[PDB]
Amino acid sequence: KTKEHLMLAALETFYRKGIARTSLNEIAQAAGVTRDALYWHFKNKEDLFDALFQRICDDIENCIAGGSWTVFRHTLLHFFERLQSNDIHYKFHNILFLKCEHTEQNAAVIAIARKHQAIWREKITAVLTEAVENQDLADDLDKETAVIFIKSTLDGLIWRWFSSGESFDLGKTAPRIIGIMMDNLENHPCLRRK
Amino acid sequence: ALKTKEHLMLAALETFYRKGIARTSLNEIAQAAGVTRDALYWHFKNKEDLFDALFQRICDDIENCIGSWTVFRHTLLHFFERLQSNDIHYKFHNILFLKCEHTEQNAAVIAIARKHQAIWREKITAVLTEAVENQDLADDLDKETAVIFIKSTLDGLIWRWFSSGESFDLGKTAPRIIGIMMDNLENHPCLRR
Repeated sequence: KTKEHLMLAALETFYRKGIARTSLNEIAQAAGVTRDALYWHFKNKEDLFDALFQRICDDIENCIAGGSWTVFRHTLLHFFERLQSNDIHYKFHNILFLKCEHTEQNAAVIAIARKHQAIWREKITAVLTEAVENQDLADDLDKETAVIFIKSTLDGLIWRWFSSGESFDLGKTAPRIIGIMMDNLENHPCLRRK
Repeated sequence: ALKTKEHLMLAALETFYRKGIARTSLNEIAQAAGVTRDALYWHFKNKEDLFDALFQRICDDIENCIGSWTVFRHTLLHFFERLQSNDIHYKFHNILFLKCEHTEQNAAVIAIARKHQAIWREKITAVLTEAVENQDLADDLDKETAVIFIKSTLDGLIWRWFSSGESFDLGKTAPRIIGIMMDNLENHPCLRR
């Protein structure tokens, strides 16, 4: 896993300079290896970022591994918890929201982040579908809008926290926001596929 | 005078949109404006000045579009409507959320964005203040958490819309995100003290 030393060098350089302004060179340097050594494991700055994204998901699943709806709750609380206690999770999301501009110069990286978004949307859809089946959520729940509503809510909190310089207690705020979101998903008529 | 400042301002908005704020240079803006470096400097010394003025143009449009709780609802609906129909608003917020990295190289511009967040917090705290007094909201209301709630809700919808490459119908989506948000403010227990 000389890959991890490399992934961390990138994660560390992305955090400091932002993705667009970091080159494989500096990443190789920061990692103390050669360009060819790096290239052998990662052919791009985009693959490194891709690897980080994947590492982040792996962690989330390894942790998730009564009622799937109730476990979704903990998974969400557990996410904001480590978003603040885990360094790799803190830096990665900070980079994603605050240091990854949507310029043509970054299109490749943005395409990568785009497939991962798709991955989470699919995963949220599965949670919703299962919650319905187990009757934790109403049968006429508008799943399409629910997913958008869920991502919107969580992304909003993350953006708000990082963008304000962490000017508010995430440990106390997230639970509240999560409880309101899940209550809305269970009871609010606006989220019904009426 | 005001028309020339407006030409330079929109020229900056255009190049910020095209390649982000960090990469945009005063020369590039000047070239895009067709003016000279000195002429641009005459109205705006730096990028943070163009950006700050861009912020004001936006804050002026929301305000010069004017129960306090009902107006507030209308202000939010209007806001998302023009994020779709108004070119200045579409790009400014797109730049704010997707092309304004928080690096040491943009510290000055972020500083500006931060003073504007502070006022928005202010505007909203006052809206919440009349609401409780006019009984549109409970005395029980946790104003501090409420403001964060309001900002994170709106910011998520915006980021979500821009990030997804506008993959969903903002006109259909925003009225409901706002509707749910307002119901929460009024009735949810987790927003109380």
